[PDB]
Amino acid sequence: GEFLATTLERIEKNFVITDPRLPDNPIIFASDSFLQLTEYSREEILGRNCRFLQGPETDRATVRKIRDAIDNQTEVTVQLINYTKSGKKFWNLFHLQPMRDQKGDVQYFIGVQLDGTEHVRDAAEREGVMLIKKTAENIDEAAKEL
Ligand SMILES: Cc1cc2nc3c(=O)[nH]c(=O)nc-3n(C[C@H](O)[C@H](O)[C@H](O)COP(=O)(O)O)c2cc1C
Repeated sequence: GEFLATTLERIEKNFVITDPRLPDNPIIFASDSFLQLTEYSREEILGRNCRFLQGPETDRATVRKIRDAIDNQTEVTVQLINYTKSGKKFWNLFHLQPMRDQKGDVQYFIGVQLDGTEHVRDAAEREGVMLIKKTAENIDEAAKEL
């Protein structure tokens, strides 16, 4: 009910945008597709760090890769198990990248999720990474003047 989707959030891809200037680098935008994937309402996740997607089978070494990328303000692509609101597991081929302003300073982080039933390799991995990187570039363009 609360927090009607902006045009940005109706882009037909799973993504979130966080603002590292708020304590705990919380979600400020979340696509309709992301909400369908994860089963949360937008009001339930705005202002929260994305770590709520993690659960018991999530590989914590992989989460550390993401933590390190955020702290060093660089991109990363990983695969990890995430959980919906109701506890359904999915593999997440995940890409993070910072969005920089006109002075090169990081203003937001963009995260793109490609959900699947399995850890992917070879062609499926390559095509997945192609898709989430292109999507991240599209969101970078969309978010530039937010
Ligand atoms: C833009 C953005 C999107 C993120 N999306 C996911 C996600 O899809 N799945 C996930 O497990 N973590 C995601 N994270 C990572 C967590 O929010 C967090 O950075 C990670 O758990 C490491 O920090 P922590 O050790 O304090 O939990 C995302 C982070 C950011 C900045």
